Parts: sequence; C-alpha cells; structure tokens
Amino acid sequence: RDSEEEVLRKTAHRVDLIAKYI
Amino acid sequence: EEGRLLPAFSLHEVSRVLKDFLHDACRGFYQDWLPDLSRKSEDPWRDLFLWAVLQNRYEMATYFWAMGREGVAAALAACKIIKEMSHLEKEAEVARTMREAKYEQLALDLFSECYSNSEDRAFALLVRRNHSWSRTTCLHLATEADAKAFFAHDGVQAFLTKIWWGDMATGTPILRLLGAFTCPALIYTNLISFSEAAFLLTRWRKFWGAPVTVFLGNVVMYFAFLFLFSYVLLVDFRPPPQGPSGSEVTLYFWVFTLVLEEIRQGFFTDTRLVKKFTLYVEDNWNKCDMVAIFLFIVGVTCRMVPSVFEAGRTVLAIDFMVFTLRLIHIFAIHKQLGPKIIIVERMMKDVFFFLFFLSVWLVAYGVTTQALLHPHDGRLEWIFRRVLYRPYLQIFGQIPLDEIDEARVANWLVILLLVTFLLVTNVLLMNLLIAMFSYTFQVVQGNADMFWKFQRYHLIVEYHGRPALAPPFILLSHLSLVLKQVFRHLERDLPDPVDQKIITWETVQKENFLSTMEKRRRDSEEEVLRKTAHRVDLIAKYI
Amino acid sequence: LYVEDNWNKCDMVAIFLFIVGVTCRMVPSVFEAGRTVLAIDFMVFTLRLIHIFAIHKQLGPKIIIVERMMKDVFFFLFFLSVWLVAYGVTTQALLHPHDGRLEWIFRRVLYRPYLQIFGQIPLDEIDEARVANWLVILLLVTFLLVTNVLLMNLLIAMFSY
Ligand SMILES: [Ca+2]
Ligand SMILES: [Ca+2]
Repeated sequence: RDSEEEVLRKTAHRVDLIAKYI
Repeated sequence: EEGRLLPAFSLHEVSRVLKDFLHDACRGFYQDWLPDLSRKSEDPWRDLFLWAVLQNRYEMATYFWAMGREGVAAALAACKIIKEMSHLEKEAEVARTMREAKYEQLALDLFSECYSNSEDRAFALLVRRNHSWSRTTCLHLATEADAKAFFAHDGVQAFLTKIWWGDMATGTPILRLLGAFTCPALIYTNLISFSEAAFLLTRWRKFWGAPVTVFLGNVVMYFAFLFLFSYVLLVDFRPPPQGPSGSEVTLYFWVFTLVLEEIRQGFFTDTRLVKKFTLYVEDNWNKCDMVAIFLFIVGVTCRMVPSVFEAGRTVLAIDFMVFTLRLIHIFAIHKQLGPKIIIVERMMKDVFFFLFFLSVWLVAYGVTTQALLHPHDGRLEWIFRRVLYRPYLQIFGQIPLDEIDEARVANWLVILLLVTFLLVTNVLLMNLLIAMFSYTFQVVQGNADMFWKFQRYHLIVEYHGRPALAPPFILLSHLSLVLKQVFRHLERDLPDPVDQKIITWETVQKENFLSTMEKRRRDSEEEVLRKTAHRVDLIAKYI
Repeated sequence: LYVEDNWNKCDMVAIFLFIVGVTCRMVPSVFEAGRTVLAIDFMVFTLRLIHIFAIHKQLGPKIIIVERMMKDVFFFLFFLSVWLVAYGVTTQALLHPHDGRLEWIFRRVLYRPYLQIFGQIPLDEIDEARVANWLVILLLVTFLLVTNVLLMNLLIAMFSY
C-alpha cells in the first residue's frame, strides 16, 4: 500500500477526478 | 538471592549490577542500605535514562537523553552497557536487536556538532571531569566501552596530536626535527615555533618534555642496545669460566634497567594489584617483552654452568630474534607503515590452515617415497632427517636426484605427485592469502585502519607516561621518583563558574543538532508526498 | 624551473658521472675504478632512455604506475633487512662460533640471503651431514611464506589501488 508508485497513482487519479468535477 | 547468603530485589541490587557493568564510572549510585524514599533524587533524567537503557527500550532512551545535561558522556556509557549485555542474553534472536543498539552514533553525532564551533571549547569538553558518572573522564569511558569508531573521529586525532607535540609547532619537517634533536644549540634559535638563564632553562624543559622527543630518544637508545648485544653475542661469547667480560656485565646491567623500566610501566601507572596485573596482561607487546626477559634470564645461567656452554649460547641467540621482533612495535606511529603491520597481523588463519595443508601432504608423500626408494631403514632419526630435508629442500631448488633416480645413483609417480603439489599449493596458497588479504585487507581498510588509529592512541598515552631518561638512564629517574614518594593534564578540571558556561553551551549545541535533524526530516521526499496526498484527499472530500 | 623536473636532475647526475670518470685517463693507478664509474654511467644513460616512452598511448600509463609505487622501496628494504640480518647473525652464531674476520663475516652474511632466494643453497657449509637444522628450516619456511604473501600481495593491492 505504501509503495511510492501506489501513492502517486492514487494521487493522480484523485486529481483527475477533481479536475473533471470542477 | 546471592546477597541473601511482588519481587524481592531493591535499589541495592540495581546499584550492584551497575557496579558490575561499570567499575569506576558509576559505583557510588544510591549510596545514601537504602535512602529515605521521601527524598527526590539529585538528578532524575540520568536515572530515567538508565532505567530505559536497561529494559532495552530505545525510542524512550533517546527521549530521556534529549533533555539530560552532560550527554556526550552518557551516550557512551550506554553503548558500553548494551554491548556488555550481549554475552548475557539467553535468546539469540533478541540478542541481535540489542546488538544493533548503535548508541555510539549519538556520541559521534553530538561530538561532531560541538567540534564544528569553538574547538578550543570542544577540547575542554573532551577531558573535563564528569560530575555525574562518579567523576571520570570521557576518554577513560571510551576505553572501557572499547568504542573504536569514536576514536576514529577527527577531533580525537587532532587532540591526540596536540598532546603528541608537547609545546611545539604542530607540523615541522622531519629533518628539521632531527636537526633540533641532535644539536642543542639549534634549539635556542627559532628553527620552529615554540609555544609559550631561567628563560633558557624553560626552553630546555619545553623541548625535552614534548613526547615525540622522548619517543625518538627511546628509539635511538634501543638501537644502541641492540647493537651492543649483537656485538657481545657475535665475538664476546666465550667459554663460561673465562667467557664473560666487562662488556657482558654492562649488557646485563642494561637488561636490569630495561626490566625495571618495564615493571614501572606495568605496575605504577588502578585500585587493586590484580586489576593492574590484568591491565598489564591485556596487551600483547608486554607479553612479548616478558618472554624476552625470561629468555634472557634463563640464558644468563650459561655463564655459571661450564658444560652447557653451547645450549645457553643458543638461547641467547634466540633472545636476539625475540628483540628483533620486539622492534616492530615502533613502526606504529608512521601513517604509511602501520596499516601494513595491521594487515599482516590480522591474517592469522594462514598459519593454522597452511600448516595442516602442508603437513598432511608432505608427511604422507615422504612416507610413500621412502617406502619406494629404500625399503630397509633401521634408524628413526635418519628417517626423520631425510623425510624432513626432502620437502624442506625440494621447494628451493635442492633436488638430490643422486639418491632418488636409479639412473643417477617409481619415478613417474613421484613426478606426477610433485606436479600436483607445485600446482595445488601454488594456486591454493597465494590465492587464498590474497583473496583474504583483499577482504582481510578490505576488512583492514575499515576496521583495522580504525585499529591503527586505536593503536596510535594507545602509543600516544604510553609515551606520555614515560619519563625523559632512556632505558639505561631510567635507573636515575625511577630512583628519584621513589625517593620523592618516600619523602612525601587530562585529569585537570575547571571551577564552578567556568565549567557551568561550558555545560550550558554544550546543551545549546545539542538542541541545535536535534532541531537540524528534525528539519532534515521535514524535507524528506516521502514526507512531502504524504502531506500532499493527505491534502488532496481532504480537498476531494470537501469539494 | 630547471631544478623542478626530475629528468633534468638525472641528466645532471649523468654528466657529473661522466666528467668525474673522464679523470681516469689522466691517472695511471686509478685505471680500474674510473672505468667502473664509466660502466655505471652507462647504466645511468640506459635509465635516461625511459623518458622517451612517454608519447605512446599504451606504454606511458605503465611507467606512471611503476613511478607512483614508491612505498615498496622503503617498506620492503626494512622488511627484508630486519629479518635477514637477524637470521644471518643467529645462523652464523650456530654454525661457526669462531669467526675473527669482519669482512669475511660480511661476505658470508651478505651472500647467504642474496643467494638462498635464487636456488643457491650451499648445504656443504650448513649441514653437518654435508660438510640446528630444523630451526633453520622452520625460519626459512616462515620467510618464504610471509615475504611471499606479503610482497606480491601488498604490491598488488596498492598496485590496483
Ligand atoms: Ca611497554
Ligand atoms: Ca631535457
């Protein structure tokens, strides 16, 4: 869960969702 | 339970076990068999730190150390205690974590920080008497802890060097030093900077008090003694009734002076005599010196007994070898030479392994070959001589085919076996020596290089304790010291005011160090990422 | 500037040797010694030749490597002498306790370690059966092991480094 890669991917996904919503 | 000769133990047992772990540093703890409980302890933080480090709880021990004064002394005794409680660990798995305590790292990290600013204060810190740990200096505590990595620090070496030159220029050409040493007139002039008829006497004392000068003097005197002994052994040796001479007497008196100096070095440098004797046994060089003087004493008996004229002489010859080996110790000081001696000393597997590897093949080969060549030999000693000489001589080009080759007085088998030997031992010896030498070397590149520094420190302290007079002249300094005692440096510490400022300054340094460590922790890429992710998640949930 | 370089100094030593040697033709009696000086001068010039090699891409780095390795001379001269002189003293003490010549003892004690390395072992003067043995064998084994591993190895670790 704490793989830097996993953190990055989750972050990117959330940013994209926030962007599409906003 | 042994002292008898909810749990039953009390603070008395804690004090006793702390004494068992550290003799001089912390013996007095909880003297006043217990004290009134109503009384608060004189210094709490140290007690809590000890309690933490005993129960083997790191991340609390660090915290207790943080808000405790006089820290660089603590974080070293703590390493001593944990490293000690390794042979006392019942379970191996646990024994590993505590063996990974690395408390010493705090000592190094703090010492570096304080060394960075105001070094003239750092040295004062390094050898100040310690108020809490039963008034012992940091260096003694490092010795007892056997923290080599601490000695490896640059500040330690700088301080050691400052002591090494007495009161003189730190750096001075070796040739300029030799010139200042050989001719006292050059001393009066300012060949090299000198730290600050009476003026001439003080300059003379400043020159002869510096350790390096005593070192060189002992060197040259030892050379002198070795040469006189060699001359006596070479030509003076003569039949016991009419064989010793005045020169032999002078040599014997010289040896008496040497052994007296060694006893002084061993015993009068240490509460009990057994303790000092153990300290003396500790080092190897002291033991070699003991073997040397024992050999000399037993050899001296030769002059007394006519018949044993030759054997005792041989003993003396061996004693010469012994002294020649003694000479090696001197080399430790030099930056280049030392590491080589460290490397060759570390490589001690070769003796055992190779003695086996050579013997198992040589003895069997000799038995088989002597079985082939001459099946009728009735002499055990002659067979011993032959079977010893053959492998001893075949390596160095001495191959007597006049006794092995029927055409020159089974051959091809002997040739095949000798080829197998000269190949497998060849590749096997130098190669193993060398892989291990590199690795042993490489091991030495780190750990034995640290030892070299360790060895340097030991030598420095040893020469500091010596008086100016040489081995043959010690007969006056030891006598004068004994007379003064019968008639009647590092240890020195400051006053309340002066010291307190130092303590406070060190405290501030420790605080700055910790704040810096925290700041560096703040900028970890991991920390930035985590904070970013948290903020994004919060923003997402809110939006 | 001229003193700076080493090769200039070697050239100076060479011409000094030649100048002093040329005096041989003048003095009849010193006919041989000056000739020997000239012989040494030849060695000097032969060493001078090495400088030339610097240009070549391959050769040069080898000369650089051998020149950088100057610890060996001092360390090994000590390491050989300390053992050789003591060994010779002890062995000559054992074999012949009555030697009255300093120069003869010098010749013997010099020749023995100089020749034992290269297969010249005159047992006719060391072995009573061929005119204390086992001690000499043990010491020679200890030497031929510790100097062997110690020399090439140290040369080589340092050579690599
Ligand atoms: Ca000693
Ligand atoms: Ca030129």
